[PDB]
Amino acid sequence: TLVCTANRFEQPRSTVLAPTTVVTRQDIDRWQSTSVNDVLRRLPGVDITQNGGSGQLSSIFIRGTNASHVLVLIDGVRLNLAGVSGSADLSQFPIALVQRVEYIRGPRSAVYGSDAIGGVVNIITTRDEPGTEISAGWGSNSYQNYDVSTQQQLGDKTRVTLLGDYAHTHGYDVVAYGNTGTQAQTDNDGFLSKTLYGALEHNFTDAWSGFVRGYGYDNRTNYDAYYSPGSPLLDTRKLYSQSWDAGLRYNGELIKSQLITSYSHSKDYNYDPHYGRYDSSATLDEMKQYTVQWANNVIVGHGSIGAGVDWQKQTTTPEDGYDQRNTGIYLTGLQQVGDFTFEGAARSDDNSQFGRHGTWQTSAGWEFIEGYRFIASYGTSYKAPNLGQLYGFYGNPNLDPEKSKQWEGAFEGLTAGVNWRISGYRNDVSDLIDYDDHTLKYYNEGKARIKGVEATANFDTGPLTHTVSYDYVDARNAITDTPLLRRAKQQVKYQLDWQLYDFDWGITYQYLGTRYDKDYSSYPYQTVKMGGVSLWDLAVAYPVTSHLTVRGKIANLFDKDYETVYGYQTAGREYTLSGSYTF
Ligand code: CNC
Ligand SMILES: CCCCCCCCOCCOCCOCCOCCO
Ligand SMILES: CCCCCCCCOCCOCCOCCOCCO
Ligand SMILES: CCCCCCCCOCCOCCOCCOCCO
Ligand SMILES: CCCCCCCCOCCOCCOCCOCCO
Ligand SMILES: CCCCCCCCOCCOCCOCCOCCO
Ligand SMILES: CCCCCCCCOCCOCCOCCOCCO
Ligand SMILES: *SCC1=CC(C)(C)N(O)C1(C)C
Ligand SMILES: [Ca+2]
Ligand SMILES: [Ca+2]
Ligand SMILES: [Ca+2]
Repeated sequence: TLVCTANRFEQPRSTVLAPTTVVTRQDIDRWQSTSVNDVLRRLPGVDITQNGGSGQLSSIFIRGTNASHVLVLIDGVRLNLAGVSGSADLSQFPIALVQRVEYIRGPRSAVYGSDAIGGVVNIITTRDEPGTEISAGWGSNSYQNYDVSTQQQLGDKTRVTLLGDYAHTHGYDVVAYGNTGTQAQTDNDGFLSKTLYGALEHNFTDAWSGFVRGYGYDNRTNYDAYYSPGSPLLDTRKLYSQSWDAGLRYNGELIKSQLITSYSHSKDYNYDPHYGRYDSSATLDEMKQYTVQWANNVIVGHGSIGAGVDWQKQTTTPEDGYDQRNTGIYLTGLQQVGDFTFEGAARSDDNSQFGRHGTWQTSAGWEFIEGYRFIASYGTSYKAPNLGQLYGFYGNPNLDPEKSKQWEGAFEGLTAGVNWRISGYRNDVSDLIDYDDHTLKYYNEGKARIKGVEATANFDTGPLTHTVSYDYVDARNAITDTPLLRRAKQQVKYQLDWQLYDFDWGITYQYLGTRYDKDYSSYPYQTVKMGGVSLWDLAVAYPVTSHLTVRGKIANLFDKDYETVYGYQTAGREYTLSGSYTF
């Protein structure tokens, strides 16, 4: 199966030495995932925490690295984060738009620049699947979904794609114990999300193609906050975002090329709805992001070489700060010689605040017996300082990037019908941007050491398909040697799939290991141990006719009460019932 996230161009997965996962739309439909979080949580090396349930902030820790230490791409282009903190909030990205996820673990700054430390998550929005679908669902806590979608030819050489989605839930009380001020707020904390999307693809020739693509979503999230009597309670968020992409591609026999241009704008309010949103006490974060990427790649020898140039501008609304520019130039290559595979990338970034930083990576693999291979890898990567850190209340505008070195060694194989891989990796992160008590100022100074193991396998027993991973992550502050907070030390993930009669069943197990968080209810904030838990889901689909599929899910089958952030209640048992008429 193909990926194009490792070097921006289509290559076979067996050719990508770094561990790699691909989720298709078929997978997402079977899982009946109603968020990206639920898709992602299921994959190797991914640890998701949430401050609530649907629509509330979630963070991703890939292989023990900080939330901001993952690169999240939407069709190849950095996800627009308005915030001034460094981390994506995937709660907000509508699942309705996800047609494929390519997820590559290990460093990749040497291709994409900043953030690609633990790995890269590329969420792709383009499906090739003609016809038109209507779909819907209902479920627990007044969850309700509606969706219409069409892909149709507009004559020779042109495709229009349109989609509209409404999702809605009333949720449950997230509680937010310790974060709630003088009182608690017992309300249900719900989520409303509406998406619209349209694209056009065109073939000028068999080799040349162009595209124009735009989409937007308008999201409201209730949450719970610090209450102080007679004082505004900011406990509602309205996030608006839009993205527009145009591009041109050449797909020659040997030569491949792409020029992609992009514009994102997000507006992100937070407010007390009693006299609010447009009122002093309401907060507003806003960013516009422009991107221009040109890449080339040519087949040579037994493998390939490519190069690109990458440009990005981020402007934010109201010194000092407000406008940032980055330019990167990189090289990639790949070669197969006998039973050996060699792979590499190197990049030089030039950023308007820190200037120049270079990164590089290299992998070798050896197929020492047919179907069995050893792989060694090394790579450096980096994260740019955020606007809060640079220009905030505690700002230091002369910050340098956070730096990572990673090493990784893997055995993969095919044995008795079972495809399996096991990897050990070490990731030394340094120059971490820390607040410094004695100087009231951020500074590059912290260190972290992550030591991890990833084990995967998939096989079939009869009509049953098994897909299983185990993650070990020892993430620590390397100076003090204490565990980093909010990261599960071990996870076990298991999906069991089968078809009997025309019923398509899916069972999902996950163990979430021991994790540590701060209790915010009493100052000085104590670190506490969260115990760890098993969770099950059960999913059914049935093709009622050739046009109509109907589906049911029970998420968290045993009604298991747990938290991934101390004090924030998770879902409990939920039912979902949905349908799709295709035609
Ligand atoms: C400390 C903190 C927290 N924050 Co702030 C607060 N007040 N926050 C901050 C600070 C983070 C910077 C820092 N690291 O010191 C600070 C002051 C910048 C901040 C800012 C904001 N925060 C905000 C809010 C509303 C919230 N924050 C919490 C996440 C609320 C947290 C409540 C809680 N979780 O207990 C919180 C108390 C602790 C997070 C933590 O300890 N992480 C530990 C770390 C190891 O885990 P982590 O997953 O990597 O956490 C990261 C994120 O929390 C990110 N971040 C923090 N807040 C947000 C909010 C958003 C929307 C996003 C995308 C990211 C963040 O920074 C953290 C570390 O880098 C929140 C859940 C508190 C609550 N229960 O009301 C709430 C989000 C509610 C929701 N589900 O939408 C702001 C919107 C405040 C405002 N109205 O302007 C604002 C938005 C930031 C953005 N980037 O968009
Ligand atoms: C053939 C020139 C293009 C190489 C691009 C990647 C450079 C990254 O540095 C790799 C250093 O690795 C040691 C040399 O042997 C393995 C590298 O693999 C080269 C990719 O074909
Ligand atoms: C395209 C290939 C890129 C390969 C880069 C690998 C080598 C990079 O050099 C080492 C990294 O650090 C740079 C400085 O090295 C010497 C430092 O010693 C003196 C410091 O006081
Ligand atoms: C065709 C594009 C070439 C891009 C190659 C980028 C090389 C990336 O750097 C690798 C090593 O980075 C660390 C050392 O760099 C510091 C700069 O040194 C120059 C001053 O002595
Ligand atoms: C890193 C894990 C160590 C891998 C050890 C495997 C080394 C030998 O590989 C397997 C050799 O194949 C034997 C399996 O049986 C052959 C089946 O042939 C049936 C058709 O006649
Ligand atoms: C080459 C296969 C890699 C998988 C090794 C798993 C078995 C581990 O046994 C050795 C003991 O490991 C010590 C601590 O484990 C975490 C270390 O991870 C590697 C980073 O240095
Ligand atoms: C897995 C270790 C032994 C050799 C590889 C077997 C292939 C792995 O596939 C199964 C992976 O799923 C479960 C593995 O659990 C054991 C991993 O423990 C190693 C911890 O250091
Ligand atoms: S996989 C790389 C990729 C994603 C998407 C944005 C759909 N693209 O146009 C490319 C092929 C660059
Ligand atoms: Ca309603
Ligand atoms: Ca509430
Ligand atoms: Ca609330």
